[PDB]
Amino acid sequence: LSIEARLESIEEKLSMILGLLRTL
Amino acid sequence: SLSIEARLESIEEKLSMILGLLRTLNIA
Amino acid sequence: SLSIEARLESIEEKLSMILGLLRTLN
Amino acid sequence: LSIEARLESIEEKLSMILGLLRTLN
Repeated sequence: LSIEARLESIEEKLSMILGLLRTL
Repeated sequence: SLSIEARLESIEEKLSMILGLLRTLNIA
Repeated sequence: SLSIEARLESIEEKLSMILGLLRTLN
Repeated sequence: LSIEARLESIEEKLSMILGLLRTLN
C-alpha cells in the first residue's frame, strides 16, 4: 500500500477509536 | 486526493481529542 | 533512523492493540 | 515539522494512549 493509502486507513481507525471512546 | 500534510493534520487532531478524552476517563 | 514505512508499520500495530483493548474494556 | 518527525510524534501519542487505556481497564 502507498503511504497515502496507509495514512488514510490510520485516520479511519482513529475516527473509530474516538467514536467508541465518546460513548463511554 | 488529500495531501499527506492535510491527512497528518487530521490524524494529529484526532489523537489530541483521544488523549484528552482518555485522560478525562482516567480521572478518579 | 526509521524509514517512513517502518514508522507506519509501528503505528499500525499500536492501532491494532488499541482497538483490541477497546472491545475488551470493562 | 518534517513528515518523519510528525510520524514519530504520532507513534509517541499512540504509546501514551495505550498506557491510558491499560490504566482505565
